[PDB]
Amino acid sequence: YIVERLCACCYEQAWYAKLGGVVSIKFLMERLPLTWVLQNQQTFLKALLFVMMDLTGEVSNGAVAMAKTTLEQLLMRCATPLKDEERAEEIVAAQEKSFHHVTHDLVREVTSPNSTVRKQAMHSLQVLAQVTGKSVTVIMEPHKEVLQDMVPPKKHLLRHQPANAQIGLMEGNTFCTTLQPRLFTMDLNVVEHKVFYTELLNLCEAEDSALTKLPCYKSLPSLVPLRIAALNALAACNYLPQSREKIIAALFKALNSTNSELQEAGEACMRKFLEGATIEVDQIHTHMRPLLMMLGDYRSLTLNVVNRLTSVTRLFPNSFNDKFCDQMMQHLRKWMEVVVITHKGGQRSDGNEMKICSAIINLFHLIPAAPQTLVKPLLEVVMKTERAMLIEAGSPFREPLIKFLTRHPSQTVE
Repeated sequence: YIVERLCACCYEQAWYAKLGGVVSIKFLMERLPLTWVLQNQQTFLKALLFVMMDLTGEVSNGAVAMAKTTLEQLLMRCATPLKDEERAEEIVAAQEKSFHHVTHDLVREVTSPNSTVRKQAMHSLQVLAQVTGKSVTVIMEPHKEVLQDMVPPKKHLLRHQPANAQIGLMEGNTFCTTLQPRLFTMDLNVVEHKVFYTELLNLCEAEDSALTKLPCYKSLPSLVPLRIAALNALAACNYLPQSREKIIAALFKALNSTNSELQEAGEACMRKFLEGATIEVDQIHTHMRPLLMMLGDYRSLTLNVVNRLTSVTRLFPNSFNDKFCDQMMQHLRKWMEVVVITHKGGQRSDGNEMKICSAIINLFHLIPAAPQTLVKPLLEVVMKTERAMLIEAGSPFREPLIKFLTRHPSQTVE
């Protein structure tokens, strides 16, 4: 009755009721013995995860972090292997049964449409596989019966599912297909996987003007998380030779865009994609061609294009050459002259004041093709700008310049 009434507080509406319920659960699992907390771990987990499922979308006072910490403690407690001095026929059986049930419910809630509970379940599975000294797959291999119809959409026309459910399915597919050994192999041969891959490609490659026509996406405020999830799911399929060019094309299209958050998501997915696949300089040039071929005019530069340059350089150091370094130095000199002119004019702040020059300078320390000779012209232009603006302490060019100078200490100090 104690556990019933106390964990029942987790189902009340108010947030303080949930907080008291989780506090009582923590007290019960910390003070009382192991043999008893195991058989109640099912109800404890259910209640303390329903707390999260219900508190999403409303103000709360640290209840989410407290619930996450309590979940971590309960999982590392009940999952801890029993030492030989305490192993017995009843405690071992109770632990095994509680572990089975908890893992079953966790794999069930993994594909839930809520993001917070899904991330919490993923972290719990990871830490549980870490503690038990086993892989996540072998632990989920018996439990994948629940996800036989979840990871494969069964050609359910995901376009009919809501945006949050779609994002949840994408994240579940990414998690289940990115373990040490993959639980489900997206062979891209059955009609189900084929339809799923085609939907992923059309979602991550189409345009917003046509993508917003769907009713499921008509009410979305940003539509960026959906594209991010689509890119993440598409990168997890780096085991299909005959169907790899489209993945690279989509990842590069996402790596060259006029948005910052999506550019970062695309570069992250590419870095994750390169862990299993490889890309030769041929297709690198083929895909970055529209990114280049426009730098001829220094005015064409901007924060987005320099960020894309930085990303493609960080992902492929051997892609750029010394000629590109000289062109970048010329563009930097031009932009520094423009900045000096604008500062002498003293009209008003703009969006091309310092960030562009800082990014262009940082580009050098990431390109290994940058020669030692580039230190002197860069220092000269930096000194010219500093003494034209008379900004010494607040100069934002110090950090990237020092980052580059550290690459050639011999020439620098000389």
